[PDB]
Amino acid sequence: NPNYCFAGKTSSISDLKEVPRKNITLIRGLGHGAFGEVYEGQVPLQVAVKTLPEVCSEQDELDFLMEALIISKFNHQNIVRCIGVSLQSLPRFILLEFMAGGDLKSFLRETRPRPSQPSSLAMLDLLHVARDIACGCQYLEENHFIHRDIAARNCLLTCPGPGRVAKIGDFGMARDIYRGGCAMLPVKWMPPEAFMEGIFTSKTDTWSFGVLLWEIFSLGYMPYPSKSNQEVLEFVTSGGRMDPPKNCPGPVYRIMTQCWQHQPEDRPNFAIILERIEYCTQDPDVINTALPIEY
Ligand SMILES: C[C@H]1Oc2cc(cnc2N)-c2c(nn(C)c2C#N)CN(C)C(=O)c2ccc(F)cc21
Repeated sequence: NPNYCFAGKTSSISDLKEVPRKNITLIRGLGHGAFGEVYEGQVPLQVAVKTLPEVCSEQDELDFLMEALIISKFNHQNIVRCIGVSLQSLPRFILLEFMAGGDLKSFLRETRPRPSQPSSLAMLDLLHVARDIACGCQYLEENHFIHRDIAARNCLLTCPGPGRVAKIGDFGMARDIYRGGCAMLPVKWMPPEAFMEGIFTSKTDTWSFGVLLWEIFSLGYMPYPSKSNQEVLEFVTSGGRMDPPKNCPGPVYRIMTQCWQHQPEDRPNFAIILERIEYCTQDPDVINTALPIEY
């Protein structure tokens, strides 16, 4: 059975916390992917249940196992907790911290300020989400883990309302690479050396975080609007970068453009990104900036 190494320790399937199946109740579907369903569950501990299809390959099984190992080994407030697993019964379960706010992309789109609720969100809310995820990314960086797929679709929120905390909630790409196709690669989140050379470092995630920042401050738009993957690949390789999201303060856009420096050595590490995000939250002219209310 497969092993996983993180920090200075090596772990095994036998290390995962197995929860007896009889203690687990499924409540409702949470919007299931195209491979594996996700449910709200109870163990009365509230959890999210990620399932493995009983109709799957040998590699599917091992991928599912690896994901559990990866998430169970992290210990940070901005990475979702793994409650445990139920692997000895079928279909197999991974039990995660329940994040009632859902994924970040849907949240941003669903919670955009509107004529009905014109103050659903403010600039400081967006800066706090970005700070939360940057804090998770800094943890990964200082522990030498490369996520490879930092994007709003892979972040979750503890709740819809003001006290929300954002966390990285999916590690499927890092799992795939740890051991597929061109049209499935998230090229719109990738730096040139990543999609040209297949070189990944912590500065890979820095670039992707810049794109996440744009997703956040655009309130859930798809990156490079109207551009296809190949067009973006050629655009970015030639020095092209996204314009500021609508109403985006200059100090915030400046963080994005630094994350997108062509040379990875010219891009900030996450300690520096965090310092700059914090300076934005202190600037009244940033946080007093009104977000666009779409009619
Ligand atoms: C594995 C899954 O985890 C959770 C999903 C949810 C809550 N808590 C956890 N742990 C969730 C979602 N939507 N809604 C309405 C809820 C609720 N309540 C998002 N979703 C369907 C996903 O598949 C998904 C997407 C991204 C990601 F990073 C992890 C996940």
